[PDB]
Amino acid sequence: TTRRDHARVVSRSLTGEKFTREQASRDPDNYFNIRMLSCPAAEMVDGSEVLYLEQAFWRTPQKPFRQRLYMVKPCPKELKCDVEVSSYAIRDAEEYKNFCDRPKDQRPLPEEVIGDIGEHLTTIHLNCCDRGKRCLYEGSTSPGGFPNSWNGASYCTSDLAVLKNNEIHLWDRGFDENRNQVWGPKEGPYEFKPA
Amino acid sequence: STTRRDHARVVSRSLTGEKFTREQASRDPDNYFNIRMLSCPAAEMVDGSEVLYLEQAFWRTPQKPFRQRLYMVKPCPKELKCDVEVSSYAIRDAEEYKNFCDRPKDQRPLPEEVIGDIGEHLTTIHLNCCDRGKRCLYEGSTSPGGFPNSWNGASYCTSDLAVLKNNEIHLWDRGFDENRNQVWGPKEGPYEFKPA
Repeated sequence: TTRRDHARVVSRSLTGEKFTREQASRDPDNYFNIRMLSCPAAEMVDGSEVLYLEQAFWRTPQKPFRQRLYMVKPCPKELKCDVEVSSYAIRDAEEYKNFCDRPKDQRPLPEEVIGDIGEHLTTIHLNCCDRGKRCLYEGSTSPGGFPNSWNGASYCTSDLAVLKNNEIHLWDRGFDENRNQVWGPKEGPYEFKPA
Repeated sequence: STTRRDHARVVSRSLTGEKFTREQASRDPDNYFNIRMLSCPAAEMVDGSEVLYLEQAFWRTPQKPFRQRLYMVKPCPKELKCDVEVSSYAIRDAEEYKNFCDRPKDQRPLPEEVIGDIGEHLTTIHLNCCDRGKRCLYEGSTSPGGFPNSWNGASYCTSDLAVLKNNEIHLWDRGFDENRNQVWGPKEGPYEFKPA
């Protein structure tokens, strides 16, 4: 097991169809039932896999409220992490709506997916969890950045936990210039489990 | 002989009070949730502006508002060619003002600190009197191009506000990315707030 083995498990864990329905019925005050549908979209020459990931309210699965292109690749050996997960905005999101259930001929091809990658939103450095912990891999967006690199604008924070049987715990939060949470769940991560 | 200040006080009175989208959510649960809106006068300014505190909460968690605003309702300046000007502002420390409208005036931030705790100017809407036979009393949008916003990958935000009779409020807040994909807010239409 090296970092590309880890990345392949992380990449497989992130794809598929998932629901937060167990968490939604457990705690309806704080969590909704969200459907996550993820599929591989392109392979980089470096070996990095580009996955399409989208999230929708369970009652409107063809109207996703979040659409992303994820890049999962093994961490460089000089970087002290196992797997790197990066999410990107999509230049036009509507050509990509429900990308996972449309045949390859009538959806963006691997040729175009590299060009449709928009602004970089998150980078998460995952590490193998300790012995006995429930997770397989866990990590967050870096608590710190380069000095004077924050432009004073909105910033998002993302925590990611990969568990057994392709269970994904995702906590995407957004903040304003005065550090007040504005979007994303307040209590904790959404727990996505295979249908 | 009804002035612009008259229309602003009409708009102000219809914005205050406790409101819910529960009929719209019961009608269309696929696309709309039951959201509680509680608004009350926050401060009255010397130029004649009315400052309202307005929060929005998921009906299951009314004590955890997901959106807290300070709304300024005033008549449009004479050069602008509109009836009422409504502008929304972020709040300095949102948790300071958490559920501000049920706390009595002694134990909530005073009008002086309220205008002092005003944050970044988010939206500005120019409402106009609707014609007879229309369902609104006042309606307006953010002028094209919207206003800057940075949430979820957005680059700007739009807001549509319609004041209906008997303090019914239609509010549509949306965020769009740089390439004009909607990135937050409802996609199908405005939230319909009816008084409790």
